[PDB]
Amino acid sequence: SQIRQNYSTEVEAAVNRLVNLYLRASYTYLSLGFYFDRDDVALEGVCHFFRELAEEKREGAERLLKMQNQRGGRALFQDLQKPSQDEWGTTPDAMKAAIVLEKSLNQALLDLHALGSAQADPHLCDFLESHFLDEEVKLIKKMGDHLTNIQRLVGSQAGLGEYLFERLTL
Amino acid sequence: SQIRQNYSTEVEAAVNRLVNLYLRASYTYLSLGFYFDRDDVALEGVCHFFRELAEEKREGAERLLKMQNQRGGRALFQDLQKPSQDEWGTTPDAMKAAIVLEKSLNQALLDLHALGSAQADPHLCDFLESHFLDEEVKLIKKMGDHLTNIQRLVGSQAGLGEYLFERLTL
Amino acid sequence: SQIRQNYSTEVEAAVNRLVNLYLRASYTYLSLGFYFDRDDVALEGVCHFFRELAEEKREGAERLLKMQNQRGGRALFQDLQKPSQDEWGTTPDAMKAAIVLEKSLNQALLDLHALGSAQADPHLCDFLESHFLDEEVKLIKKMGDHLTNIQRLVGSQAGLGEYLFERLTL
Amino acid sequence: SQIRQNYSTEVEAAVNRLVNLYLRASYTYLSLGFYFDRDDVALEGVCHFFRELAEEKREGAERLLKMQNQRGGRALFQDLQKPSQDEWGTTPDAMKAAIVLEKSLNQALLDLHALGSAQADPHLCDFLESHFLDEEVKLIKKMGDHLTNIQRLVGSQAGLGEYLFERLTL
Repeated sequence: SQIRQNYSTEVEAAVNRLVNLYLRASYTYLSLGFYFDRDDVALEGVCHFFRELAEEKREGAERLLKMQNQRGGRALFQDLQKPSQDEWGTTPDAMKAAIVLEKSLNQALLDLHALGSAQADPHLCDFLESHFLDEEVKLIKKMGDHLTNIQRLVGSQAGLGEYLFERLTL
Repeated sequence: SQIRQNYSTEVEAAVNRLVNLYLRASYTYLSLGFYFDRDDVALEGVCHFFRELAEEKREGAERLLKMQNQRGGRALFQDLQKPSQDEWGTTPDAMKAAIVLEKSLNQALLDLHALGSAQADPHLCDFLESHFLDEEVKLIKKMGDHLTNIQRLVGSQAGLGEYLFERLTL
Repeated sequence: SQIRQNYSTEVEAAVNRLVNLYLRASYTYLSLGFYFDRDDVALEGVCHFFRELAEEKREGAERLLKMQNQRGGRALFQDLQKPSQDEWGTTPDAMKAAIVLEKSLNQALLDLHALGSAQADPHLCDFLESHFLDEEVKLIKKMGDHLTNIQRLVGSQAGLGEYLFERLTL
Repeated sequence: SQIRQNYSTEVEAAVNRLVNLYLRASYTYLSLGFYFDRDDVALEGVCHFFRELAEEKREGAERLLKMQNQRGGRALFQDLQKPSQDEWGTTPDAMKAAIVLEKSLNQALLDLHALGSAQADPHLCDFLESHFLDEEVKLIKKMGDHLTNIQRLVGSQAGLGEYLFERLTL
């Protein structure tokens, strides 16, 4: 309360939820990464792609937690739900799941921004714009590009297509 | 449609128009630059000033086109109207025309921002602020400074004033 | 008129037309480049190839404009017609369109050279030979090579062929 | 006669005349340069400009003489006529005289090229194009630029205009 200024309880709570969403996405990417590292899947390029995203999402959560404290809010942690799947199929299946996941994070950021706008919290709005919004847009475009390329390949010859993509793109 | 999210058809269309405006300004500056390179005009400093702006405006158009694709919109190109004049008069005449042109681009950016705000598109709003708005303000101030200096000189002795400005300022 | 010497009004006008043709080719390549940058097309190698040609054609137009002024002629700008297509199909379709475009520029250069010869303007003839003719021949050969390679690939397996070409040649 | 091949006696003679024209232009520029070095004229920038041209024209004559021997022709030297004037007036007067002189050299080059074309001597034609034609065009444009600038200055205030041009342009 000593430093808190123009920071609504509604934004404070939403921020805590967003932290949980980012940590859950990070957990999800950790599962995806290790699945492609399995000897009966063995696509190193995909394993690395997803393991790098797990780190990025974790870093996003830490940035939000730092902001929470900077504004005088209080971080509250909740249980982290296990990933939705235990096995992730093939490369196209995995990339599709990732795009859906990212679109859900992006929507949560947009909703939080709308809330900040309604509450008249310009610091929050700038923070999201400067560290999250552009990052999400660029990432989603990249995934879209990948999906297109994977689909053009696995339409031709599945096994061969997955290998070429992992070797030449990732 | 695979990556498109929170990107209205109204903004998509406005973006395409803005691209056309930037390319037309670039074409205009190309004409201005080469006019001052004429043997019967011969003011190298002015030629370079305008040719550098032609490049800047072209780069602005390319940045908008990249953004269009990043958001999942589709670029549509239209004819580019020739510059409004074939001959540009003297330095003060040319600088006045340039300021008018820039103010028109600035207004188009402001209108697009207002549209993005009404549509609740925070990525668009940040993109304009971060890459266009400040750039325009700084450029317009510079042109204003130039105009003031050129006018103080050509009020004294026209031919002599134009030469001194080109030699000592540009 | 002070510096103008042995520079016919017929060549002066033809030069202005050629400038318009080069700027239109540049505009065309800009459209081609951004089309391959679309998330539902996504062939970075092709995007870069065409975007590099847009720059080359623009530079050709600027070289002609500089020459115009050096000879004492006057540059006159016209509207730039939008590219002939909004969507460019697949890699082979795009490369075919590009070859047709280049052959048309090459013919315009040849016609201008013939005009210069008829007018007895050796400076013009050398200028074209030294900066345009060899450049066009080398470029057209390269495109021919590409077409042959793309066709040998997409005859086998289309999607797979386009990906391999973009990854291994471009 | 041992090495001579496809080298007409008409071109051989014309080459000898051209050598005389270049040496005479060099002599003319030497006079112009030293005139501006006079204590009662004293414009160092102009002195240097003309003295540099005297060297360039001399080098042009030596290049022609080397070519003459390379083709198996025989150099024949004639008297060199003194410059047309002993005193050169002011900067604008001198620059005007120089432009007239250059246009006369350029015409002689064009006439020689026409002769080479009629004689079907492609080596001569390339030699002129590669070492003289573009050089003349660029130089004449520069002089045109200077004249324009000098005239805009001396229209304002003569003495002051000549000084500024010499200080800021040359």
